Amino acid sequence: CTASIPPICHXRWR
Repeated sequence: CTASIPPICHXRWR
């Protein structure tokens, strides 16, 4: 996933 706050993902990703 992304190092954001909150994080940004598309389901299942680093």
